[PDB]
Amino acid sequence: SLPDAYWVDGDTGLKQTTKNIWSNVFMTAEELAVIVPIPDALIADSDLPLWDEVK
Amino acid sequence: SLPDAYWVDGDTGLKQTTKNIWSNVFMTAEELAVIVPIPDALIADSDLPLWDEVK
Repeated sequence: SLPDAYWVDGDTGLKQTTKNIWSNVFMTAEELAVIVPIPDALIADSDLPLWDEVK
Repeated sequence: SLPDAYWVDGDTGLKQTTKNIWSNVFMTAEELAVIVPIPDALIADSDLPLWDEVK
């Protein structure tokens, strides 16, 4: 919020009051993940280096 | 106001007379003001310099 101001009615006009306000804002971390399983025989027999190719 | 001039009817016609006017304009000062009240407890408790924030 923001404060006000007001016009005074003459040399002895009664002055007025105001207030300011604040609030909170947030951020939340979340997780994503996956698994890729491979037979150890297929890792050895392949000429393509499958771990470096899936990364 | 502005003065006149007049065409004169021949070599020996009577010349006429004219005059100016002036007046006044005014500007008046007026007041705007406000009050911000805060408890002594909040000025001590809070870590924000709370009078310097509202100015």
